[PDB]
Amino acid sequence: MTLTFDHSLEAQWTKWKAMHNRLYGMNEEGWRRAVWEKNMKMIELHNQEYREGKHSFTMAMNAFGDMTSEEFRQVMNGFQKPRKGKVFQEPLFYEAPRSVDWREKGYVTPVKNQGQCGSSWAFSATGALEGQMFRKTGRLISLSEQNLVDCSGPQGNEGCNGGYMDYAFQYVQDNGGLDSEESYPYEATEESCKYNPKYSVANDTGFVDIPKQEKALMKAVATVGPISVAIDAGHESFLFYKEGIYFEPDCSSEDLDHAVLVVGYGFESTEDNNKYWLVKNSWGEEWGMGGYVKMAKDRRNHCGIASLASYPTV
Repeated sequence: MTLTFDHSLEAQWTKWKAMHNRLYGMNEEGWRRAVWEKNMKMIELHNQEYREGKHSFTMAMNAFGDMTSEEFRQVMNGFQKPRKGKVFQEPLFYEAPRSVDWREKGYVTPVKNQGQCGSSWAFSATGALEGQMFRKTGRLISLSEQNLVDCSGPQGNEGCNGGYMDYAFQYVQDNGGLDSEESYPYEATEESCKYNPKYSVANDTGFVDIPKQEKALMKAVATVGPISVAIDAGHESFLFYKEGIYFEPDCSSEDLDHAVLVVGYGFESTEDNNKYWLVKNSWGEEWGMGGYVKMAKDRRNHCGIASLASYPTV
């Protein structure tokens, strides 16, 4: 029987399923639609509250609309471990610009999509290494997350069950290279290692860990390039984020669960209320602002953005 559904959403539901290539099993469509309508109501309430001045950002339905919290746990996976990188050397007699955006200088590849695999650690790492290779050579090449997923087990990563950016940077050093995305395309599943040195386009000399301070993170973003970070993304407000400065009162500066890439920072209004980090995600361009999110900056390390920050040296 029809589990108390909103008749006015039927067409949208039919269209959403097609857009997202859903083909549901026996007796699956009903409870899935119920998940979707509950998320729709949650999004609409939040956005109405936004109209009433209660939030700094809006939400929108996306490809996560039918997912159970348990499936969402498959895509997340949390981050802790010794800090083994080289020491970040604070820039001396230096004030960083008021805004930075490395996309404007060619350091950033297009937004990618991790799919139904807990591999954001690999996307964060490739983004940071893409940035440094570009800094060093002036050439931007998208790098293979699949290469990291399949091959960096020895370094401590766990494929689609999670991993750490510094472990990925370590693998690249140990391995003597990393293949391009084109040569070693993304499958969103862990498979046997197929690294081929012929197709290596990147290398690293180790990595640098940034102190757990947003001021240090700002100096790093200003002087280095894109920075790998982990955040508490484990809230529906982030899952369905659409536009604006993300601020979630329940966000933890610990309990990190999702790796992303800081590509810059800025200030939406003047200069303590409305500063933001510009963050590249790996949930596709449909999510957020073309795949990006502005995360609250200088608000007591909101969502832990500065708690696990690093970059590779090339």
